[PDB]
Amino acid sequence: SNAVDSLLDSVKWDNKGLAVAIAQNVDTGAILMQGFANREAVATTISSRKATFYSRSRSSLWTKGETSNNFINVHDVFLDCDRDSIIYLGKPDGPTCHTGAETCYYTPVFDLLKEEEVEGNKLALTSLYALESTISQRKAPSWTKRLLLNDKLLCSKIREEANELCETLENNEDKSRTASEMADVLYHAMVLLALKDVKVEEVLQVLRQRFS
Amino acid sequence: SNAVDSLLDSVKWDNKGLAVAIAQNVDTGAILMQGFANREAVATTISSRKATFYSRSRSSLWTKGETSNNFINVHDVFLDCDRDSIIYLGKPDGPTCHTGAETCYYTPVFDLLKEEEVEGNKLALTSLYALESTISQRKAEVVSWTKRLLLNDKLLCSKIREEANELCETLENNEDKSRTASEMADVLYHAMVLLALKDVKVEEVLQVLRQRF
Ligand SMILES: [Zn+2]
Ligand SMILES: [Zn+2]
Ligand SMILES: [Zn+2]
Ligand SMILES: [Zn+2]
Ligand SMILES: [Zn+2]
Ligand SMILES: [Zn+2]
Ligand SMILES: [Zn+2]
Ligand SMILES: [Zn+2]
Ligand SMILES: [Zn+2]
Repeated sequence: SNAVDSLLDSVKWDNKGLAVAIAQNVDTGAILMQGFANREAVATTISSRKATFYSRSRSSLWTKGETSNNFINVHDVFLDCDRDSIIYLGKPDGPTCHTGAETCYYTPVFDLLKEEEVEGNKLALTSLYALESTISQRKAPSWTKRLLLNDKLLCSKIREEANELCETLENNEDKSRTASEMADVLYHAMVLLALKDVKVEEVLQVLRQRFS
Repeated sequence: SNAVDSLLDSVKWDNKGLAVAIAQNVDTGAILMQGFANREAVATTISSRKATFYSRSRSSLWTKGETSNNFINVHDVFLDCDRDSIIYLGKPDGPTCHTGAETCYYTPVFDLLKEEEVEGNKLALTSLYALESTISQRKAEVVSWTKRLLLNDKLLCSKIREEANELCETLENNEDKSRTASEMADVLYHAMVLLALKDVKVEEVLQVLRQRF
């Protein structure tokens, strides 16, 4: 036949002809959105390289961004082990959620359950991006704030911690010391990034582009 | 009624009483696995802090790791905008897939369209972890610019110190942010070569940072 049809024949579609499709940020890992896909949606994602879904309510194919202009440009596609779940790994043109939120996932359940009569949405973030968010909040006196207001102290720390990290290899120190000094390097380097208005995602795009 | 019951009433369950549940590594962002959850599965994930699902084929609740011991320890739970999709954000005790793979997502589709008769599974990786994997592959092979650094500690440490100073210069000398991003990428790359020599994973570094807050 052809290769795409042969692969699509191997997907474990449900009894409506659908699989779960998850869009994920190729540079950061943030989950952008989750929908469903039929044969045509997956084939169209592959051929067009734009994340394409099937709407159960509209009984219709749709492409993220067809109205909003915020397309997800797809770098790769992965099936899970039993072939009923698909990741579209790609780079968003702009906020993925129709609400304007950066991703569709900003409703924290654990926060809802704490004893406090007040609600607040917040994007789901993994550890590296949570640190970036905390530093950005401090920028807008904690020790992070102290480092944001004393350039010379910060740069002295960045050079000092880089040297300490090197010394874990030069003096054959335990790998736990290496991980701890790398954490120190990363933290102070990210305070500098905040001062320069650079996002971690932008740094990771640079690394991707160099190894392209 | 209590807070969990009130929350579960606000989930947009499908006509089998299910929502999609996605387990995601809290430290790295890797998607570990995706299944379905009913009311009881979400309530049990919240109360036990272990990722819990409903099996459509077995019509039964199950907790990831109940046999394999590779539990996913849940740090937070998120709903999507229209409340029919759930992220279990958590830390796995070990590989999530029953096959032994670290995650359930190792079947790349674009490979099957190449020209050689060959197949090769590989974990889905985002940019930072893809670079980590490339360096590890260079370390494993025998007789390349990355390979040069893996085989010369003194050149490598020289570069790390040099690059850290370059990054500082972008602030001290008020350079454009494009320069700062480029120098941070230099710092990251060379540091990650040292991590490879020390057998340290990026995930272990990010765990350290999370634990400090
Ligand atoms: Zn399986
Ligand atoms: Zn599956
Ligand atoms: Zn949304
Ligand atoms: Zn020292
Ligand atoms: Zn240190
Ligand atoms: Zn919505
Ligand atoms: Zn949804
Ligand atoms: Zn699996
Ligand atoms: Zn440089």
